[PDB]
Amino acid sequence: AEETCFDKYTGNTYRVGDTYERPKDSMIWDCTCIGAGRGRISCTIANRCHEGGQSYKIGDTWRRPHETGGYMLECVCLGNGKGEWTCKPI
Amino acid sequence: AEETCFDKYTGNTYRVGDTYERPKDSMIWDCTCIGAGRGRISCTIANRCHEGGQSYKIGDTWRRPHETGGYMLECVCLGNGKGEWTCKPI
Repeated sequence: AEETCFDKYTGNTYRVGDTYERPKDSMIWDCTCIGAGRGRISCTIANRCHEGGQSYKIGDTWRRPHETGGYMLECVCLGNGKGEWTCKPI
Repeated sequence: AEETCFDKYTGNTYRVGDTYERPKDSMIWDCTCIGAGRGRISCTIANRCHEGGQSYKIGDTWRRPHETGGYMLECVCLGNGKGEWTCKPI
């Protein structure tokens, strides 16, 4: 037995030092059972986009051909706690 | 008139280039109306704690006397999209 945290969103009990993914509201948070005597959990959310094997900061842009269309796209990383991006024709 | 975004959480319309705060689920997201031809909004959330005039990364710790109790506290920055921290006596 070790000190634990209980995550009401995954429904699981973790031991202090465990790290895990918490699906919440169509996001994935990256969490750690800290404990701190009180079952305290620390979670971070990604503020970056991952597209086509590249990583982008929020506000970064990139251009690429559409994969079946062949017309150029300009894309921007939005983030929104989901690694969301948007592309449009150029 | 300029191109706009509509934020369903604040209920406001923004013009492209506007930045604002979006209260959502007891958090504050920092948003920008990007537009990108389609009313696209980009939002970031803080993964840091601000306590006693200091800034802390998630997982940072600090010690301080309790402000009315005078006993030592050990604190840790949890984050959780809220700049949340926890303290206990030491």
